[PDB]
Amino acid sequence: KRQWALEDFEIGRPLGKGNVYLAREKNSKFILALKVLFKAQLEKAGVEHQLRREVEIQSHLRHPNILRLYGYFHDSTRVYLILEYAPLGTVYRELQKLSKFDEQRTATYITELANALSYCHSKKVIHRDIKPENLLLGSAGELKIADFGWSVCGTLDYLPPEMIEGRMHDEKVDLWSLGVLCYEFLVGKPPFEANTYQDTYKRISRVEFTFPDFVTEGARDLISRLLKHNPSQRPMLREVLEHPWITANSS
Ligand SMILES: N#Cc1cccc(Cn2cc(NC(=O)c3n[nH]c4cc(-c5cn[nH]c5)ccc34)cn2)c1
Repeated sequence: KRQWALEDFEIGRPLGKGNVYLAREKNSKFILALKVLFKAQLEKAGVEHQLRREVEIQSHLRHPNILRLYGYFHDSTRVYLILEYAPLGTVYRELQKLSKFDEQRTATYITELANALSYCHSKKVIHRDIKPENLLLGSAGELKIADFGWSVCGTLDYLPPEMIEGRMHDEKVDLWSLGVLCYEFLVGKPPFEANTYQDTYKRISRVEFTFPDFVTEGARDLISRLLKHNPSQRPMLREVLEHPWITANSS
């Protein structure tokens, strides 16, 4: 499995913050991403078990639309995660430049994500934290799931009424997330977005959303199908991949 230390990698530009830095393995010249987690931070938050879960889950996941976790290592105060480098950055950054995506680009990201989520659910692994900042873009502009920190409570967006209400939940949480993600992709903002945490809770709880005029009948239908209060009423990933709007606009 290879034994690693800090003295094996040349650190560079910070790629993101939660931090993750650009790194080069000195011997192989291998470009990767180093997520640097402080032990004292994980101690004062009691999330050490949650990190182990993420490490165990992502290291055994193998799919072209899932970012690879090559390995881990720790020192006296820090914990390091050797992650795959996504050359084209986050989906969040992309959406900020473009404002919103077209039906073609949206349906392709949805397909790529639904496929990756189906691979995850077949292994009984539920993502729970699907959002643009946790999604990356590979060398070919393919969508890739990066963060797996909540795999098996800041912004409520993307979380279904089950999780926010503390009730038990299925793989269906990721289907709701898919619906939130499809809307955000086409509109430019998530469907339950509010100024306060308290208002976002109400928007989610009572499923309040309205489509702007430009959102098409086909896109409206899939989003409506995915944003159901009852998780049993949510369509399966196979139903989404074979949805008319998806197949008509997907690559
Ligand atoms: N300035 C600038 C700029 C503008 C455009 C493109 C790029 C290239 N770019 C590549 C990345 N890649 C990553 O950020 C990245 N690559 N691999 C990652 C893994 C995680 C990660 C954190 N937890 N789990 C995974 C998080 C982030 C990453 C970001 N920008 C940089």
